[PDB]
Order: sequence, then structure tokens, then C-alpha cells
Amino acid sequence: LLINQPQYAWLKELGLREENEGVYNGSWGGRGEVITTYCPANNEPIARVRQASVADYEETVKKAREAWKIWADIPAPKRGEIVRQIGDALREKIQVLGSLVSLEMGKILVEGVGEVQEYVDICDYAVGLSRMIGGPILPSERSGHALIEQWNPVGLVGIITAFNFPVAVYGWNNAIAMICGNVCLWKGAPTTSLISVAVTKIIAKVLEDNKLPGAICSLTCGGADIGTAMAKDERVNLLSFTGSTQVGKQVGLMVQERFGRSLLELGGNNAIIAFEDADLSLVVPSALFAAVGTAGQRCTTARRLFIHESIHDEVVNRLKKAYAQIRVGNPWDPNVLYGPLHTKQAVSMFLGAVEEAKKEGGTVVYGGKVMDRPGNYVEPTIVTGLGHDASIAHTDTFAPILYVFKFKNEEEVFAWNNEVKQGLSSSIFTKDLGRIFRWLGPKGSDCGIVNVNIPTSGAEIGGAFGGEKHTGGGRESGSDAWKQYMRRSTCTINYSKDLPLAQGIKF
Amino acid sequence: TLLINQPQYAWLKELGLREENEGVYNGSWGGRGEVITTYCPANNEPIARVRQASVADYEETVKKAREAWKIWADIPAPKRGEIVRQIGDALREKIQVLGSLVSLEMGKILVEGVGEVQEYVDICDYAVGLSRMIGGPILPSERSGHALIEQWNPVGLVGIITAFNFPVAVYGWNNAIAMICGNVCLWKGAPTTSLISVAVTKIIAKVLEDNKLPGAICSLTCGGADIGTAMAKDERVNLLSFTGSTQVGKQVGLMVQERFGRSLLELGGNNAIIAFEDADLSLVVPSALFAAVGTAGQRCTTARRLFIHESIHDEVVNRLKKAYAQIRVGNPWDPNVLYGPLHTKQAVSMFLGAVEEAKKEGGTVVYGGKVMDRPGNYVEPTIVTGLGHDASIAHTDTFAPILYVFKFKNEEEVFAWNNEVKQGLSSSIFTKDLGRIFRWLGPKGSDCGIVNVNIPTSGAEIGGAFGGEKHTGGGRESGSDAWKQYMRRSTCTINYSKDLPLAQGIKFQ
Amino acid sequence: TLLINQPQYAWLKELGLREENEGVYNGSWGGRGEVITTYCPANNEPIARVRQASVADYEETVKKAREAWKIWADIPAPKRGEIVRQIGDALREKIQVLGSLVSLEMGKILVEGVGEVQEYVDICDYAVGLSRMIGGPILPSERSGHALIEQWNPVGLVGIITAFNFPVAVYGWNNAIAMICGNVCLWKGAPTTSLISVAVTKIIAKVLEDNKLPGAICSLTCGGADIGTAMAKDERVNLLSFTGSTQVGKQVGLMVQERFGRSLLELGGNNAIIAFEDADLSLVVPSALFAAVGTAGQRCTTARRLFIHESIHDEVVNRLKKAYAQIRVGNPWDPNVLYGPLHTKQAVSMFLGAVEEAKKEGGTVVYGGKVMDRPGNYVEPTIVTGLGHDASIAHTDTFAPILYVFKFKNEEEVFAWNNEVKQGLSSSIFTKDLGRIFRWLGPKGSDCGIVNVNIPTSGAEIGGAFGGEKHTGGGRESGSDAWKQYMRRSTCTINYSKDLPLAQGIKF
Amino acid sequence: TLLINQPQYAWLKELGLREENEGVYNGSWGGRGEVITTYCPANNEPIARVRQASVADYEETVKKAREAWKIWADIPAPKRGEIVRQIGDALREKIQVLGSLVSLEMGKILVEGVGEVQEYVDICDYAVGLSRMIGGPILPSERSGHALIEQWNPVGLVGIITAFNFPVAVYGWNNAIAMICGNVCLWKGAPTTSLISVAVTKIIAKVLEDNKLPGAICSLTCGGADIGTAMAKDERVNLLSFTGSTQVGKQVGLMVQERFGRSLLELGGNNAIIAFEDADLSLVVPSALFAAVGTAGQRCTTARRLFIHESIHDEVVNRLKKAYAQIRVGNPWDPNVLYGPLHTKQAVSMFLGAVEEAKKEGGTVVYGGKVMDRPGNYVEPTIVTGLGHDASIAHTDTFAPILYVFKFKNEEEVFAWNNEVKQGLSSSIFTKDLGRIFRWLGPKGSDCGIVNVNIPTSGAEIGGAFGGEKHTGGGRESGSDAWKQYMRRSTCTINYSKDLPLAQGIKF
Ligand SMILES: [Cl-]
Ligand SMILES: [Cl-]
Repeated sequence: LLINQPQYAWLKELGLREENEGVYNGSWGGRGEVITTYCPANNEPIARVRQASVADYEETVKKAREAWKIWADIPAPKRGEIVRQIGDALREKIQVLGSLVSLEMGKILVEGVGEVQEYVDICDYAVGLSRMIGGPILPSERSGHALIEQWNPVGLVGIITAFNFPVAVYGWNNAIAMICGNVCLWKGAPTTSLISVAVTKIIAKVLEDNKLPGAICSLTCGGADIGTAMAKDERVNLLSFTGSTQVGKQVGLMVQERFGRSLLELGGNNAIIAFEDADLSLVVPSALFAAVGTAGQRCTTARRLFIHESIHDEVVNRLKKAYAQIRVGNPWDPNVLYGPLHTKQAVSMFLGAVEEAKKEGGTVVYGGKVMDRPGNYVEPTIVTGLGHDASIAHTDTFAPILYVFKFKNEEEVFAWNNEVKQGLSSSIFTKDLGRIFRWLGPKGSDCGIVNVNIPTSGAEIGGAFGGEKHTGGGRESGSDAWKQYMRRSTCTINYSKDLPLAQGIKF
Repeated sequence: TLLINQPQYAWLKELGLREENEGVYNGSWGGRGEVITTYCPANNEPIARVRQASVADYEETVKKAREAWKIWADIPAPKRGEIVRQIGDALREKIQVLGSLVSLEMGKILVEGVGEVQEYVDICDYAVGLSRMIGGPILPSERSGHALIEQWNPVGLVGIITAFNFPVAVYGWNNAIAMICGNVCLWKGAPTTSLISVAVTKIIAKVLEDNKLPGAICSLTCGGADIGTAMAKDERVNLLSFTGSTQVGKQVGLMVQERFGRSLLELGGNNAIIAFEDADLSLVVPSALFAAVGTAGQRCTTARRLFIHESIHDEVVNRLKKAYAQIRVGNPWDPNVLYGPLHTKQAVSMFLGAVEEAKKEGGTVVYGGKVMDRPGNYVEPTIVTGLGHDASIAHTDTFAPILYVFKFKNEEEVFAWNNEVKQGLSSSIFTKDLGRIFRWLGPKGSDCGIVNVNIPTSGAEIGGAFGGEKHTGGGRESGSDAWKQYMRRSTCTINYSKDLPLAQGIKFQ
Repeated sequence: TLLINQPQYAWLKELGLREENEGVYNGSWGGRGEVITTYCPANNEPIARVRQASVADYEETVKKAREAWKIWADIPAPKRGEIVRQIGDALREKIQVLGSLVSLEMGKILVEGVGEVQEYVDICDYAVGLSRMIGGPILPSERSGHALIEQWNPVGLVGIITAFNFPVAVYGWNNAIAMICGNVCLWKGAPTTSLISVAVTKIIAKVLEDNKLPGAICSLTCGGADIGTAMAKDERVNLLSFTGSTQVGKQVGLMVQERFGRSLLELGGNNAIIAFEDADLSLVVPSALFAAVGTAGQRCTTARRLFIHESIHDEVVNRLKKAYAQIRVGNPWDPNVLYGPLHTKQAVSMFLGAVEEAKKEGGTVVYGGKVMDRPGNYVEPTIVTGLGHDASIAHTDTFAPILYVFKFKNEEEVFAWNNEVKQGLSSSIFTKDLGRIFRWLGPKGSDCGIVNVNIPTSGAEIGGAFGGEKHTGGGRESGSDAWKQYMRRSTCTINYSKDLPLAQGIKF
Repeated sequence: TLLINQPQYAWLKELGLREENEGVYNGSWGGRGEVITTYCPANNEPIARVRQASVADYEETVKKAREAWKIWADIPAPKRGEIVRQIGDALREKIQVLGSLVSLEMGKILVEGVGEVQEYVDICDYAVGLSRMIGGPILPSERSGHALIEQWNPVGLVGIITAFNFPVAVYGWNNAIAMICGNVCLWKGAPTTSLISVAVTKIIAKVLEDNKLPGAICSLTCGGADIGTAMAKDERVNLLSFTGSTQVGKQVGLMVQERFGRSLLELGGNNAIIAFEDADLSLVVPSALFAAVGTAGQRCTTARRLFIHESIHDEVVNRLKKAYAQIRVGNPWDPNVLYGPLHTKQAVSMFLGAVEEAKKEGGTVVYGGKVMDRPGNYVEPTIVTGLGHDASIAHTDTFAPILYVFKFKNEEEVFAWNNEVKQGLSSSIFTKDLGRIFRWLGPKGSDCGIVNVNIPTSGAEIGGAFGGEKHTGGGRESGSDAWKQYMRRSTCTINYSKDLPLAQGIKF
């Protein structure tokens, strides 16, 4: 076990042990199956987590809804103060926590640290928002009536997250849901159970130091069984789900079946489009980093690169010369730009996708092979010569394969951006003012993130994050995404002694 | 003979109605589907007929609406607002005859029929201003040389399914908002209010054609479960607004979720009024009366459950019984008439069924419970005491004028009892206690989407969002930022600088 | 003889005007002050007369307005919005004759006169929806059992002083918003547009009287500096909205500040258009012509300064020169006419003086510079090249159709030159450069209240807030949250709990 | 001997203070003006000295701040928020010694000195989130191919003048908001709290310096009326936020108005509490006591007028007297002290004068009214009954702990009496009546900026905008959209279409 090797002793700074309890609700436990998580950079086991049994889930839900009775009564600004302290406790652990993200998930250290910083940043944002959430006081049309839009917590927010952002997506949901007066129940990705435990330990200490019931931020580590329970559980007032479209579809249906609320953040099949007037010294690095970043395992990863015919072959050749320089190595080591895939299965998926892409006329112009070293390393791959509607370019595989397409006119390539089932992120690179505003308008991108001269991964906590179509429609983080965590009521207070009716109806 | 052919009802022609009307409008009028005849519930006489849409009619209409959308979405929202303004004027010019048609085909009294058309006129006048306001913030990017912009664009085609009990206003709320938001609309109204749907569409069609706009911007495809199911399963319907039963809304919500579409669900209510010991009873009794017997108990927001504190229970019931006796019954178009018939013969049959089962469950009918002996679908507005709050008959979704009265003692329990039902539409308390009022409005208070104090559960204005939680389906219509459900948000980052990203050790050119 | 007594102008009666009109309305019509005669600037003939407010008229009008406010403030905002809707319809119905009156008394062409009424109609319809929206947030209190609410209430009496050049729309902007916000209004329009103020007031008064509301809700006291000074010094005028010259607006602003009142100041502009080298010149030339010559150069947003990049300076002046020669001049009601007369004889004399001074400072008149030899106050629309951007004549506030053309090289200096004038109303750049556009909109860009790209300095729409910075005075009208200037904010904490305060060792 | 030179006050050096301190900071520390000595009101002993700003110091500081602004305005608002976050943390780490300095130099009890620093901390943390939120709407243009955008940009240099009674929090409110809004600041604190201003400025200076930012982003120029007047007249001060007396604030408003600047004025309050028949007396009596005697009655929001209904008047006054006798007077740094000295010797004689004047005008001193026989500026907290609501001393603006108590009969007259004073800062009613509470909050209710229910006149939190109406000056600080006063609005139209304007007969 890596945690039992002196090189990884720093894992104990996060309170991690050989075997860890994967259930927290004020108390720590775990009566379900023990899971070992592996370091994808060497395929070695790191440590073990005792996951939630059904009995653990039940006890946790009950204790979190008991906790909600206390927490919902705490003024939102004082809830913000708790979230501020969570930000600070995360700030104090950012290097080791980020290193664990690199160790258990596989992304490079700057992105592991960056993910914790994002949670830090959303906490600091939530502090201010906790003094702002609410609705309008509106002028009633009736004398002696007040008309008020109130917002109240939904109660228990269940949060299912994925392996590729094992800290930040939970942090987005947690910070906003907390200041909105909800309790949280977290089921993280099984293959990032240690990250889930570490984060939960950080939060639990803040809650306990403030003499708040720990179940405000409950954890039930588990897989599809616990997640299915959450989706089915009328006690989970909002289920925020981040993951695959196939799973998210079933989750959305189960929540809809019980008239629950769901917040779905699912796949992206994101395109970058480089027009003829584009700054190629901006296009080439923007595409490389958006395609190879996180080894192509981001929901926002650039999977499709449309290049205008006039510059297609130049951009491809400059991409090859730049791909050749990507520094591959251990994700925690300095100046490493490219790490492993998360699992051995994703390497098998990479190989399958590469063989099928060639079987559809594509030319692997760079990469396409597994790397001959320990861990789940594959070459960042560029495939040209496919048609935009090719089956392989509409399949959903978290693989570092960049499909490059030619295009000729603005209307057709906008349609090509919009033609896929998902709708997360999109980018155009152009200088044409009219084109930019058309891209942003009703006949433009159909995505939740619509970028210009910045790649598909450019997104900051200030705006709402999420997509349309098969991406599932949810939003996280900024703008008024907080309303998804609360219940709107339209309230009328008659403080007079008559009964005027709306629309002047005389009854 | 049909009512429209009787001289008594020559005014139906002023709405463009004929003996047989086309129930499909997409810029042209038609319909190859089943012919339906609607009946006047005040006298069970047939009014006129409508040729409904076939699946092929609906297929053709979707195609023409989405063609129309290419034109409409290019029209600036304020100029779309001007078209909506003209619809509100065109409704104003016909408010009396349209109100009369609502009273005739649906059965609510005239002032409520006109009042429902006024709701549509009001949201039109409201949407005019909103058309110059919809949109999002420009935000400060954390990146130098970047702009961060929240854009809002139309979803495209908004399918609108409505019910019989509000055959004008609910479509009007959806239509005026969806229109200024740059969407085209496709309306499948309630089969038993087909003439109202045709009459409304004829008013809108003239405004669109007078403005040389494609008529499919406000398409109409009359039909029933076949057309509604097609809309729920049609990926081309970007947003499906459904008002109606929880049972059907459940399946519609599932069908839309299965195809990753958008739905806006406005389903039932099982709405409570709670009268605390300090309540002004001169507000309680007229409010409970209107909330329960308005529209013959057929509103989504009708008061079904009357919770009265033990101390004032008998007094309130006695006053309510007396007030019920003073209810003026007649033809819903007649003057001073405050109580009309139920919408259908079936509603009468189910009403008698509910009354009997409530008796079998231990209730006492303290007023009503019988059919009225007169033409049409008239039943006595009915009050039942003595049931437990958990009585099965009081947790049935029946559209009947039966008010279930319960006693209670303390505030915490009756708040929980308000909340214990599946639905969560509207709720009201009568009290003077400041602390009680803010508790009711707070996180431990009513779980409903409409949370009222010292007024009935029904009769919302357009300024706020309208809708419920839980099995009411979660959608919102009309006011506040309800318009966002009709549009798609995009978070847009524009790099306007000459700045290049960090080379990260890579040698570019 | 009065134009109103001639048969060609009988339509004036449709607006309820007669030979001598009452310039005070407070529910009753009157006017014990001096009688003013307004003149058609197209022919210098007298139109009709208006009896202005005496100071006793004004005092009685303030009293009646504040009495009317007690009723009006109690009317729910959305029902006040319905009154404003009806005002929009009443204007809609008289739009042609009221537009024609604006052209007759003020001098602008009919299409703009009608369009000014339509602007009032448009803000009325905007205000109808806004009447269901004005208010503030309910906010989460940091204290358990406390509600925190931001309330907005009418300030009370809104005094409105308007200028001759937009004698309908500016009042309309202030009226519609002030009215849905629960204020009563007192209007003192420009003396030279007194008939228009009376005609507008008659239309609104009919709406109020038909709804059985006190007419003093929209009071009128026609008068000049005497009544305007009284308003500026009157503690009972809770908000004074002033549209006018910077010189007068400065003194109004100080008078209101002296009494701790609220003012809203919409003062002059010295508005620049900047044409960069990459600009679409077929967009620049018509935009510049219509922004400089529209309303005979008498808008607050008129283009006064045309900075052209040195590379295209000569082409644009030449293209502009050929375009000016095609401007159709005539009576402002004649349909083909683009260019009307200036508003007064005095404006002609001052235009000629601005031209001569511009030549003395090194300018070359490349087009115009002269009076036209027809009746009325017509001058040629004028282009002056050769002056430096700091030329004194270029920084004089004169309401004359004189367009000063400057050269420039780079973006930093020309942004600085846009910003160097005392006023800060409107500004426009023409360019295709993405970064330059967003720099123009950013903190190192235009310092004006209106910041336009590829469109001229005039023609704003009701959806946004209208107004300027610096010596333009800071006020905002019309859209966005400009309504907040017409209301008072209160931050309201409601303790609804039974909690006692901490005793701090004291036995209570 | 200076207190700072006495061993028991060695903790003052934890704030970087010494015998004589530089009162000018602009990236460099300096001060060529007059040396001022500040005194501890608990014992009238000198604490330490500050070298104030000369005019040359002011000039150099304005120049350096305007240079710094060119850098600071280019830093993204959220990165400016991160600087303000670190200011919050830096204040956290000094909260105890800084709170103690507030208690020493200004005289308020220690929990309020600490609490004032905590208020700056809290607004910093709030502004961090606000820094990712400030901006305006993108609006739907009525014209095809046009974007319509409401932009907000920093005004530039925000001058901030503050008073003795909140020598940290008021600057904090202005500083944190102005900073995230992209402005640089120039602070002139009250001369008698010069050491507090220096201490705060040292804390901020280290944050700016550690982040390699020019210190003049948060400049300090210690001084009195001469420096404040310079700021009021200086066109380079784009916004002048002033907190102080109405008399000075009026002149500051006039001076800024004279140059077409922006001011934000937070002036006196003459704040009333109203207790109706149905009020919870267990809540009224402590609420009135703490609101009246808090900070020895030297708050802007201090309860000066207490209206009690005739039925409960004598009972409330009796209970107030029993509780007033329990107020623990002492050194403001000593534990469990509720009540400290007045800020100055001058304030004591003012207190004396008002007490005899209330007597002469017909009032009865039921409690207090005398100077206390101890070191420092201690006077007794005073209750005065029997005056009419219009009694002239109750409309005098004194920072004295004198609570004037009045009888009332009905709701209408007492609402009018709350409103009759010249200021309009804070107001409170105690009642259970639901209709009355909404009338109080409505257009016929309180005319103040703060309108409270069952919580006294000092009920304010950073989430809401803070300020008042009428002679209180109109400014707002802290919450809601108060940030907009620190920025300039522009309404921006971008034409991104290839569409040409109508030629209107002209051949371009
Ligand atoms: Cl390159
Ligand atoms: Cl007491």
C-alpha cells in the first residue's frame, strides 16, 4: 500500500490510514464493502475505504435531516461564516489535498491544487452570497397587501460526483447548498474514495469546532447501489448528479418519478472552431491545452476541432510539433504536463476508439498508442480525415483523442457544433465582430458555455456552469445557480380588513 | 340543435365560430383528425364542433412552427413585445364575448370568465415591458482582457398543454412570456374547451397576419392524449408546458426527461386554509367561501382542506354553513350568479361518489352533498366535518366542491398537516400573530409555492411566479423571473486581448 | 395675426388649444402670470398665447399636488401603471396632431416630432410592466428571527423642468416613471414650447379626470426662470428633475443641494464620433451626417466633434461634403424634408457668431456657414476642418448645426480627446477591432454615460438608463433602474421573534 | 508623558505606533503639516502624536493615487476582491490590539472597539463575493444586430472623510466597496482619531506592499478642515464620501456640486423610537436603554427621541430609571463596563448646556443630567420627560447621552412627529399590530433610511444599504447596490451588423 510506504507518508496529514471509514454523519463508520483505490500513475494500491451499507445510508439520512432542523434555523450569513471557515481549512491543506488528487485521480499537481483552490474560491464567494440570497418584494395590485418572493432551503441535497473533478464539483454544490440552508449527503466516485474521505474530514472538523452536527455535510461512500438509493429517496429533496449521460438519464428519471428535484451535469462533446481570421498563435496552444489537459478527461475537454480549410493543414502541423513536446510523467512531478488515464479500462477504451476511428477513414496523425511505462499512460492523439457526423466522433469516451475536421462556412460549422446530443462547452476563434455576436445569439452555439478566443475549458466560479440537451440542464456555482438549491414561494400578506380580489373580480 | 345555430347565441359568430370549426392553425387553418362536439355544462346542450389534429396535422404544424421560428427569433425582443401588446389589445376588444364563451363552454360564472381574459390582457401588458428587460448580467471576469457575459436565448418551440378549468389564462401566461422570449408556441388545449382554444387562436392569428408574421408563431393543434403524448415524446418540442392532472403530468414529465427535454409542470393542488384562534373571522368566512366554491371548486388552487383551531371551529363552520346558503345559483352568464355547474356529467358522478365515501369514512355532511335538481351539471357546494386530517377521502384528487374541515390545536402540527399532502400548490393561514406569520413564510412553514396570509388560496396576480412544489410539478408561470424557463442560459467568455496563454515550456511558433 | 386663427392650422383645436390658453393646471386651469406668445420658427409668426403661472399659482399648485399625493401614493403601483397605460393610449390617439404641434412650435421635422410622442407612448407601455416590478430584495438577516427588507417608497412631489429641444419625450420619461413610482408631478416646460406643454397636459388631465383622480397628480405651471428658481428652492419639491443648459443646471443643482433636496440633472453634451482606420465608411458617413444635422443640430446627443483617423480623414470629409449638399431643407411638416429651422432668431445670430469665431481660430468652413434667405430661422448645416481638438470654439456649448472635424493617429490619444471636454453625455467609435471596442467600454475608455460602437451619438432607446457624467450632471432617465431616483430606499429590519436582548448584567 | 511611552501601553507598538507617527501614506510615509497630539477621553492624557498632511503632501498623494489607479483599475475585480480578502485577514490578526486602540483614543467600550474592527472584517469578506458580481444587465435592443449593455466602471479616486465616533468601520465600508469597484482611495480621518487612522493604514499598507501593489491604492492624508476642504474642491477626487455633521456635510455637498463631482453624504440622525400600547415592554425597555446610552450616546443612530403611548408612558419611564441606575460606568477597556466617556471636553459642556436648556424649555430630568466626578469626560446618561415633541432642544443636534421622552395618542400624529425633524437616518417602532407595521414601512410611514420594527434605531447590518434621507444627506454605504455609488454607469450599444442606415433620399 502506498500509504504504508515512507515516500507517501504525507497522506497522514489528511488523516488517512491504511483502512478508512467511508461514512460520516457526526460519527465515522462504514459497514459496507471495503474498496481499495489505486494510483493510476503506477497501478499500485494506495489505501482502503469501508463504504456505506444500506443501514449506514438510512442512519445518515435520518441524522442529516435531524441536523437540518438545527442548520435551517441558523441565519444564512452565519451559515456563510461556517463556509468561510471551510474555505480556510481547505486553504491550510491545499498542497497535500491537491497532491492526493494527483495521486488517487491522476491529474497533474497544478490542477489538483487548482481544484482545491476552486473550492476555496467558491467558499469565499458563498460568504458574500449568504447575505444576498432572496427574492423581490413586489408591488401587489391590491391595497393593503404585501407581495413577497421568499426562498427557503429544499432540505437535504444529495450530491453524486465523478472521478475527474473529485473535489471541485462537490465543493460547488456544498458551498452553495450550505449557505442556502440545506444539509448535504455526498456519494463520491468510488475510485476517488480517499479524496472524498479527506475532504469530508476537513469539513467535519470545522462543523465540530463550531459545535454543529456533523451530518450537515454527510458522506456515504459507495457506488451505483448508494447512488440509486439517493435517486429513489423521497427524503433527498435535491439530487445533484455529475457523471455520464447514461447514468444521469436513469437518475433523472428516478428523481422525476418521485417528483423530486434533480440537477444534472452530464457529458460534453465540446468543439473548438478556428475561423480563417483567427490568431493561430492563440489557436494552437488553446487547442493543445484544451485537448490534452487532464489527459482529455474533463467534461469540457476539446474533443472536436473544426478548422477552416484555408488553415486546416497549417494548424494540424503546428499541433503535431507542439504535441511532440508535451512532457509526460508522474502527475505530481514538476513541469509534468500530461499524466495517466484514470483506469486500466479507459486505456482499453482509448485503444478501441482509436481502432474504430481508423476503421471509419480517420488518419491517426499523432499518438494512438499505449505508452510503454507503468500506469495508465496513452499518447495524446490527433485524428484527421473523418466527417463531422462520423460515429466515432459522436461516441462518448473519456480519451485524449482530438478529432479534427475541415469546414468552409460559418452557418454549416455552427450547425455542426450544435448537431451532437450534448451541449456543454463550445469555442470559436475569430476576430470578426459580427460572427462573435451571431455565435452568442439565437442562431449560434446551443451550449451552456459559449466562448470566444478562449478554449472549451475557460470558466470561472462567477458564472453558472452547466450545459443543455443531453448535458442535463443543471447549473452550478455562480450567477443565480443558488436558486436550484432552494424553494421559491410567492407570498401575499393581507394586512388590511377587506378582501380585494386580483383582476378586479367582484364576488 | 346546436347552441351556435340557435338565435339566442348569435354572439358566438363574433368570435369567428361556426357550426364546425377547424382545430388546427399553423398559418393556415384545418384539421384531419377526429371531430369533437363540446357541450354547455349549464344545460348539457351541444354548442359546436371542432375538427381536431391528426398526428400528421401535428407533424406538419411542428415543421411550420420551427420554420416560423427562424423568422421570429431574429425579431428584437422589444418588437416581439409590441406584437404581444397588440394581442392584449385584441383581447381587450373582445373581452366580453370571449368571457361569455368561457362561461358557456367551460361553465364558470361570467365575472370569472371575463376575469380570466383580463389575466391574459394583464400578462400581455406586463410582457411588453419585460421584453425590454429579459437577459442576464455582464459579470467581472477574473481574467484580464476577458469579458464575462450571461446570455439568454429562446429554447425554440414551446409546446403548451392546458386544462379545461382555465382555458384562456394559463395558455395566455405561457404564450405572452414564451413570445417575448423569442419562442414559437404550439397549443394543445383541453378537448372540452376546444371552442375557447379556437376563439383565442383566431384573435391571435389576426394580429400575426396583420403584422405579416408567419401564423405558426402561435400554432394550435386541438387534440387529446394522442397529441399530448406526441408532444411529450417530440424532441422538436424544446419546452413542454403542461397544466393538468398529477397522474398525467407525471407521465409527461417522465417522457420529457427520457429525451432530455425541458418541461414546466403545473399540476394539482390539495390546498389548505388554516384559521388560528386569533384569526379575523370576517376575513376567514368569505375567504374560505370564495376559495372553496369559486369556479364550483374546480381551480387548481381551490381550498380543499379547512383547518380551524378547536376554539373557533364550530363558530366558523356555522358561519360558513349560513354563507353557503346565501350563494346565488344560476346560469353562469346570468347576472348576480355566483355559482355555476360542474364542467362535466362525470364530475357530478364522481362528486356523489366522494360525498358517499366521505360519509363511509366517518364524515358528517353539514351542508350540501346532493345534486341540484335543475338542468345542467349542478351540485350543492358541500362541507364535511369530523374526518381525521389523514382521512383517505381528503387525500383524493377530486375536482369537486367538497370542503373538508379539520380541527387542530397547535401551530407545529397544523403546519405539518398542511405539508403532509403529495401536492404543494397553495396554502393560506389566517392569523394576526407576527411571529406565526414569519414562521409560516420560513423554512419550517408552508412547503407550497403559494404561501398566503389572510386571503384565500386562489386568485393569484400576475406579478409573481405561479406554481407549486412536490407533486404539483415544480414549474412556474407568469411573473418574477419565470421567463427563464422559456430560455436557455449561456455563460460566455470573450477574450478580446492580444494576450497568449502561458507556453508551459512548449516551444510554439 | 395668430397662426391658430388661420384656417391652415385649424387642427390645433383638436389638441384643445385656442387663441389664449391657460398655462396652469392643478385640477383646475388658470394662470395669473405674464402672457407669453410662442412663435413658429419656420416662419416667425405667432402661433397662440399662454398665460403663465404666477408665484401664487405655483404656491397653490404645490399645495394641491401634495394633497393629491395622499390619494395617489395609496394607489397600488400596478393600478398606477394602468393609469400610465391609459396615458399611452390617449397619446397614441393624438400622435399625429401632437407630433405636428411639436414641429410647428419647436421646429423639428414631423417624423421626429411624431417619434417624440411615440417615445412617450413607448415609455408608458414600458412603465406598465415596471409598475409590477419596482421594489427591493428581501435579504437574509444575520439575526435569528429578524426579517431584512429593502423597501422603496415615492419621494412625493417630483418637479420636472424640461427644455425646448425635446418638449414631449423628456417630460414623458420623467412622468411615466415618477407616476408608477407613486409620485405626483409638477411640470415647468420651456417657455418657447408652452403650447406643447399645455397640449400634453390636457391629454393627461383628461385621463386623470376620466379615472376620477385629482388632476394635480400631473400638475402644470408654465413659466420661466422665475418658476424654475422657485422649484429649485422649494423644500416641498422632493425631487427636481432638470433638463437644460449646464450653466442653469449647475445653479439648480446647488439650490437643491443647499436645501438637502434631490436633483436629477440632464445637462449639455459635447459629443464626439471617432472613426478609426478600419471603420466601415459607408456606415460612418451617414451616421455622422444624421447625428450632426438631425434636429438641426439641437439635440443633447448631437455630434459636435468628428475625429477621423489621418489615413481616412480626407475621404470622409469629402464624402460628408457631398452628402450635406443633398440634405433636403424645407418646412418641418413637409414630408420630404430632413432639415428644419433653428428654434429661435437668437440661435441664428449665435450660429453666425460661432462660424465667424471658428474661422478666426484657424478653421475652414468646408460646407455651409450661412443663413438661408427664406422665412424662419434656417441656417446651412456646417462642417469645419483644420481646428485643433482644444480650439476654444469647439468647447463652446452652442446649439448650432456646426460639426468640428479633427484628425488623430492612435487610440490612446483620441480616447483622451473624447474625455477632455467638461461634459460626458454620449460618444461613439466606428471600428471593427474587438479589443479596441472592449477597451472603449472599459475603465480606460469613454467616460460618457452613453458609449456607442458603430452607431452615432444619438438615438438611444428606452430600455437603458439615459444621461451623462461630468458636467452633464449625473442624472438618469427612462430604463434600467433609473426608477430608483424617483423613490426613497429604506432598509427595514423586522424583529418577529420573542427574543429578549442580552441583559448585559442589568436586571430588567 | 505620552501614554505610549508608559510601559503598560506597550501594546500600542503592536500596531506600529510610536511617540510621533507619520500621518501621510501614499506608498511612502510622511507628513510635513502640523503635529497633532491625540488624547484618551477616559483620563484626558495624551497618547501619542501624528504629523499631519500639508497641502504639498496632499498634492503628492493625489498624484500618486491617480497613478496607482491606472494599475489598479486594470486588475480584474475578483483579483481586487482577493486583495480585500487579505485586508480582512490582516485586520483579523490585529483585531484585539486595534479594538483596544479604538477604545483608548476614541473612548467606546472595548466590545464595540473590537466589534467595529469585526465590521470591517465582515464587509471585506462580503466584498470578496461582490467582486465577482458587480455589473449591469445585458438588455434586448429594439434594433436588429445591436447589443445593448449596461457597463459599470470605477469612478477613479474616492476620497473618504470620516468622523471620530466610528473611526474604523465607516472607512472600512467605503474602502472595501470602493476597492473591489476598481477605485483607489484617499482617507482623511477625524483628527482626534489620527492614531486609529494611522494604525488601520499600516495594516492595509502591508497587504498592498506584500502583493507588490502601489500603496497609494489606499492613501492616507491625516488632517482637519483644510485637507477635507481641499478634497471637497478637488476635481481629481471623483467621489467624496463624507461622514460627519450636517453643517459641514452641507458645505461639502455644495463644494462637490459646484465642480460637478459626486458626493456620498452620511450626516446626522435625530432618531426616534416609538412604543405603542401593544408593545412588548420587556423588549422596549432594554432596547431603548441600549440604543440611547450605547457609545455614550455618540452614534449616528443613537435613540434621541422616545415616543411612548400615554397608557404605558409612566411605566416605561419608571422601568427605564430602574435600569439606567444599573449602567456600569468605567474605563472603556475594563471588563463588564457598559458606559464610557464622551469623546471630548467640548462634548461635556455641550451636554451641560443641553440639560439646562431642556430644563428651561420645560423638561424634567428624571435620571442623570450631571457631569461625573472622575478623570475623563464622563457624564451621566440622561432621561428628560415633559417636553413637547416640537421643543427646540429635542431638535438640536447634540452628541449627548440625553434621551428625550414624549407622550403620544394616535398612530398618525406620532408618525408625523417621527418625520418632522430635519434628518432622516434611523427609526423604530415597537408594536404587535400587523397593519401598523406595514403602514410604518409604507409611503405614509417613516421617512428614514432605516425603518425598524421591534428592534431599536441601531439595528443595521452590512447586507443592507446604510444611510438616510433629508438632512442625513442621501448617501448609502455597505450592502444592497450601494456599490453603484462608487462606479459610473454607461449604456452601451454595439452595432455588430453590416446594416447601413436608411439613406433617406441621399446618394452616399
Ligand atoms: Cl504553434
Ligand atoms: Cl424593565
